[PDB]
Amino acid sequence: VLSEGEWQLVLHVWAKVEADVAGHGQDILIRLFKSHPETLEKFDRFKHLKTEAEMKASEDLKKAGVTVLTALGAILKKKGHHEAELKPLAQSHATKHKIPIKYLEFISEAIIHVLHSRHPGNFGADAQGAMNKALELFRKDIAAKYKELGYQG
Ligand code: HEM
Repeated sequence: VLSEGEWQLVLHVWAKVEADVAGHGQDILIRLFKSHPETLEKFDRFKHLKTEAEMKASEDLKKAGVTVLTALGAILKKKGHHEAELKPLAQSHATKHKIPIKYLEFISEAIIHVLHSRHPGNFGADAQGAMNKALELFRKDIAAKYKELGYQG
């Protein structure tokens, strides 16, 4: 369980993501795909992209990033009270997309990596720790819902 002070560190760096969610989503998805190329395979619409330049130029990739980060932002703003938001997400990701927990770990790593690069002003050590706690809570609660849904994840 996060403290309120921990949540405020998370929310202060999220406010900067929100200056330009599309740009942040491009950087985060591209880092994911570069670090763990197998994750790209899950995205049928743009799994054929070969290079970072292609990825940067992809409107479909850009929209996915916006979708992902906006949904994450809504979860973070709940400050752990995210049961409603996680239901549909867990169901789709378990049953339609088939996203394992290890791939959620990989995107969490990409989010931290990009925030650390972009936002040294709001992503020092305490803030990074708070964001890791928030992302760990997200993954723990999604993993519990995957189990309810029948998915080993
Ligand atoms: C912070 C973690 C994540 C969040 C908040 C997030 C959220 C979303 C949302 C809101 C959608 C659209 C609605 C839906 O289908 O449920 C979506 C679709 C999708 N997600 Fe995620 N997701 C996350 C991580 C991932 C990861 C790591 C992958 C793959 C490695 C992934 C693969 C996809 C795919 C393939 C789609 C469908 C794209 C399409 O048809 O346009 N998700 N996700």
